[PDB]
Amino acid sequence: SHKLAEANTDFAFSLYRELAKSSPDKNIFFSPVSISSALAMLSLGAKGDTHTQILEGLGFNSEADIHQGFQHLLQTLNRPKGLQLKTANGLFVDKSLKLLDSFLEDSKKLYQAEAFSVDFDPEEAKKQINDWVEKQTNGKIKDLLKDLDSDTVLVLVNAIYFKGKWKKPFDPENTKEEDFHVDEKTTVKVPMMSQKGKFYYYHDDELSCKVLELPYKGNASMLIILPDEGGLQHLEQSLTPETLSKWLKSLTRRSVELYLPKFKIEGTYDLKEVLSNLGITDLFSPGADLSGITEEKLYVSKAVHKAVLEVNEEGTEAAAATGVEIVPRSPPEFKADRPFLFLIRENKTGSILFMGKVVNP
Repeated sequence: SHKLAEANTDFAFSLYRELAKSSPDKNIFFSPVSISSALAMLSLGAKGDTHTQILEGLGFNSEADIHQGFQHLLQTLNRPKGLQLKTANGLFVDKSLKLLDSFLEDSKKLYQAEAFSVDFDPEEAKKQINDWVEKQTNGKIKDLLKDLDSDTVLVLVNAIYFKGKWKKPFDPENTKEEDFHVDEKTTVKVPMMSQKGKFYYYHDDELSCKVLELPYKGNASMLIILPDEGGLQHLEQSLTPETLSKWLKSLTRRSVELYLPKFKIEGTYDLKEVLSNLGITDLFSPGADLSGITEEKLYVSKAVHKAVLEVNEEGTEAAAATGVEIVPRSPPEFKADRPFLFLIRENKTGSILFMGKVVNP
């Protein structure tokens, strides 16, 4: 479990850096465990360099056998206490495509994959897929698939949903609107929540940032990391599993006056591009070896990740979906200002469920 967590966290931060690079002055929000799960499931059916690249890109040794670890992780994530947390894997299969029985069986057993034959009418298939994603995300990820092409014969989706109440909720009567001057012409009124209390906290002098843990009731926490002004690049380039471990071991209980915006953010990413920079290339080319999925020629021509979050006085609600063979869109994100980073972590496994950068202050 610990080794899997290390790999998945290395992936979270490596992916975060690629996202930050490709979307420079922008809010970032994503579920690294969602993406890891989808790719690990896909890897059941990959061979050769296609397979090696996926494993290494995910943070594993090329000869690692990861699937029982993922099975255990996903089973554990799906058994929360005191909060809502669920993740699901779906396979949507055109009736003209024969999947290997081994892939169906392995994905069902190890990834709890739900497999469906979709309709030949692409509008009906789009509704089937989107309705499944809405079901897995309590309606928070809507219209994931916008395009659907009749030649697409396999869609693979991982979804995740989280809703937690703060252990120490904010009193809404202490929330106060502050004028946030986004640019020289634009002012945004931000509701700023506040509370005084004793929280696990650390000032990281080396990375020039403040680290605060906000626990949920039940088995998760949010870790908030506020870089000093001008310290963001150095912080981002220093994010590693070891840094996270350092932070967690270094937190001590301190009296603090906490100001946190009430906010909502979304991220939508073209994953094909991002994953290529982590070395996952063959998967996205006609030469891909996905012969463990089907005998038919298959490769991944498009992939999306979509994630949404709401933080308020009561707690946090977040959801995400990773769609293999779904076209990404590029909606507006973050005009731009000083930011903070955050992680939503599950307690038992240490899994990074979600990570963000909010050009909030």
